[PDB]
Amino acid sequence: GSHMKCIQDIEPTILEAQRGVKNIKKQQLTEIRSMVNPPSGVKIVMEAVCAILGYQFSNWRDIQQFIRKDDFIHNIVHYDTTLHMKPQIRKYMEEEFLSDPNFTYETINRASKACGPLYQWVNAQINFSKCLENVDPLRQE
Repeated sequence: GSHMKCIQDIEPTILEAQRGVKNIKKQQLTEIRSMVNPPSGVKIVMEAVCAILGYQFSNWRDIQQFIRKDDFIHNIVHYDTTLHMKPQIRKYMEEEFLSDPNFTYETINRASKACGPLYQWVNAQINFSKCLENVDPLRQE
């Protein structure tokens, strides 16, 4: 435990990420889904999001049809911290998907005002898992 912070008061980036996510208007998502060629940041964020939601997708067009829904952000804010999915996918994401320097608060933000809160959201879940893993049985100090 590097920090004395946990899911309790964990960096507000979690709640702040969900608040912004829902604060995204359909127009903000419409332009993103209309973007024929997304800049390094929009696509990457979309891919990571799908993995967290337990969904598999790696096609700009495939994802576009997802964000098109006006409730694409609602499901992102209703995400249940607890689930039977495979949360161990976080490491799989790190590999190179997260290595890319385009996966930052700067590049992502500049990618889309609606995508800015996304990068934070995906980065928020990863932060939570930190405490969840610590409290999780097995491998305890």
